[PDB]
Formats: sequence, C-alpha cells, structure tokens
Amino acid sequence: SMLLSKINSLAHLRASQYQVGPLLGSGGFGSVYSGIRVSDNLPVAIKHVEKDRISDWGELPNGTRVPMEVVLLKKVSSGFSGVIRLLDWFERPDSFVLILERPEPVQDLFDFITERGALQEELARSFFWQVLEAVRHCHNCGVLHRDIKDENILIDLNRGELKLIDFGSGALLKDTVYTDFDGTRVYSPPEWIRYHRYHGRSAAVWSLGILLYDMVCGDIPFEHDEEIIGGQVFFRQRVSSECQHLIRWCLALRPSDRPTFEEIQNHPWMQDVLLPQETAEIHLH
Repeated sequence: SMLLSKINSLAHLRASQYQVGPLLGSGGFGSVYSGIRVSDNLPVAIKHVEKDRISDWGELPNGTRVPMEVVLLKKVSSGFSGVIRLLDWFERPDSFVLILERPEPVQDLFDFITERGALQEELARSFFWQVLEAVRHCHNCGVLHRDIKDENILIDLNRGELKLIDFGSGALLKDTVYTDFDGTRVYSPPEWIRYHRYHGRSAAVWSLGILLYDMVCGDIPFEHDEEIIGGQVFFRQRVSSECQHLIRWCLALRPSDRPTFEEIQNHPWMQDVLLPQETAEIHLH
C-alpha cells in the first residue's frame, strides 16, 4: 500500500514515498509495519503512535510539540551507532508516524535466546559489550532509555551488530532522582520497588545485570518482588566465576555499590571482546 498523509486521504473524489506492508513478524501487539523507501528500495520499519495514548510529550530543536519518543530518537540518531535511527516522521490528526531503520535479516535478542538457549560466554561478551557502547551513546546524547531488555535489542544477523529500539518509556537524562517508571515488575530495580526512587545511570546498570544473566542463563534471574529486593542471585546454568562476579556487582541492592560503565568495561570478564563481523562469522552465519 502507499503510505499517504492521512488514513482517509483517498476518501473523496479530490486526491520520500513509502510502500507499507503487513505488521512486522511478532507474537506481541506493537504497531510496527514493514515498509520500503521507494526512491532507493531501503527497508524501513513504520511505527504508529496514537496521540490519546502519549503520556510524555516534549519539544524539538524547532520548539515543536511531539511525543518524547521523537525527541529522544532525534537526539540519538546523530551519526552511526547501536541504536535504530529515526529516518523521518510526520504528524496526522490523531497519531504520529515514525520511519525507522530495518536491518534484513534481523531477529530480536529474546527470540534469539528462545531459539538458541543460554549463549556461550564469548557471544554474550560481544553482545553485552555492544549494548554497553549503545547505552553510553544514549547517555552522551542526553537520553535515558529506561527499558533495556532482550525484547528491545535487534540483532543485524549479517553484520553481528546489536541495535536498541523502543524509546517509548525513556526520558531526558538527568543526574537527579526519578519518581516515575513505566517498566514491568520483573525488570524493576530494588530502589523502585522499595522507595519509588532511582537515579538513571545506576538503574541502567541494574537492567544490564539482568540482561547479562539473561544471556548466559537463558532467562532473567527474578520473577517476584521479594527476589528483586532479597539480594540473592542463583545460577541455574554453568557460568564462569568472573561472569558471576560482574552480574552480582551490577545487581548490587544499593545503587552506590553498582559499578560505573568504566568499572564494567575494565572488568576481567570483559577482556578480549570479538569484533561484530568476527561475532557474525563464528556465531551467527
């Protein structure tokens, strides 16, 4: 179908280009469709955002009123990185339309883990390193993602490159305390469960601990609030002592006890990371 200005642009005798196909393959209910930029046949993802469901608005360099999601995407879509770039957007009477990159072939990290189970530590190290670099990029651009998880990471299977998606829960980065959070219970950091307060960078490091465990174990470590605040990590799979050490450090109960990004990337487990193309050749081809 032709992407037109409005859903009802053809409703009357009175009358880049994008072609739109079906919903992108999903067991969920996201409003993301397969697309093509007609000029150059570039694959895109076409995401719709319903105005009456936007809880967080902001302003562009323009000084123009858009979903916070558009503000954040524009900030991180500068240059090249492990973030899915916003290529274009426009406003409709009752929604916004976002045109995003679409690598081909692609699989999200959740489906990858379903299919392949617990990842080898060399693969987990390449993947985790790439997510750390992508999150640092977001922070340097003044953006806090607030929902880092396997479901929000795309794998570009040919290049071995990871890409963050879905800034729908994110915020402008600040160094002061946050009192709002939109994530699910099994991904809450302990300081949110106990106090409804967190700092952005230290809550991100929590989410990264959950993700590293997820990669090397094949599922997240906690189901219940009492597990999140209890301070015990059980390993169900074989994991190296140095990988266990880094996970337990990221999942410190007290935010101040969590490593900085420098301390994570200088950790013994994080030495000798593969290049993305190496990763694809050994693990994904």
